[PDB]
Amino acid sequence: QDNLYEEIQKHAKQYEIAPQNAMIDKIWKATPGYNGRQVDMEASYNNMKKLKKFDQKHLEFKEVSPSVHLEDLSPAPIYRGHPNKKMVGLTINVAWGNEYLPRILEILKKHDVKATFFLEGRWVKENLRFAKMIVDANQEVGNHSYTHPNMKTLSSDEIRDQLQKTNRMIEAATNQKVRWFAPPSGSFRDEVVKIADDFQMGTIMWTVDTIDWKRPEPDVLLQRVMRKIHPGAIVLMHPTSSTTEALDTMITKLKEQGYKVGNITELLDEKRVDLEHHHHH
Repeated sequence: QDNLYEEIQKHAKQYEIAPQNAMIDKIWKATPGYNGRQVDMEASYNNMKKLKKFDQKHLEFKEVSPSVHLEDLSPAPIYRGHPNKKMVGLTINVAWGNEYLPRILEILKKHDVKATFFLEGRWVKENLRFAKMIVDANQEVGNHSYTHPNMKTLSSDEIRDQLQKTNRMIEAATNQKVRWFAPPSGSFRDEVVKIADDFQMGTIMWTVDTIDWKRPEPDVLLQRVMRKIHPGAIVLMHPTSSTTEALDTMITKLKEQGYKVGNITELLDEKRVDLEHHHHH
């Protein structure tokens, strides 16, 4: 019948995925785009030719960019990654819990997984070595306001002062550009999002709250996450005993379900996840 090259061609459409555009969902608000894919004929053929057999697991792909991107959207909060992207983002809000940071960092290293550490500005000032420890562990940091106020009720001047003082503290302590801002208690209004945007920060919310600050049993926390997780989920945690005791198993179970796990920058990237197959742009 058909040679191997023709067999790959005949399966190409089956594995094609169109790119998906960024948009502001009526419920979920600002959602990134996500790359599509098409079969890379050369790499796929090279992967199969010595085996002389078509095997979909050996397909490789070229990626296709969407036309509308996250940065094209009007300012709006981000609750989630793209709902077709088989990845979960981890976020850790830091205004206390120093004693749990080293173990959390070790667990993340063990899994080669990143999390976005949203740092309160006053905490950074008072704990410069722990802020450095996070970035020294190759993790990214974000802005968590200066004093943990309810930002929805603050004046525009106070919002700006909270965000700017925190960025100046984080940038001096870590030498990292701040891309992301997490509102204290998830409390915000449009003006908060707009001022954060004026400082070139996206406003990050979540889709899965561990409620770890109530000190739940680790298995209760784990089951809560697994009941609620979905492609593109953003998980909210803090440096607590509950999170520290559950995180290793949590990441293992997320990977066993087929998810990649990473930080906000990685989650919101348009690049496709490499799970059963390898994609390249």
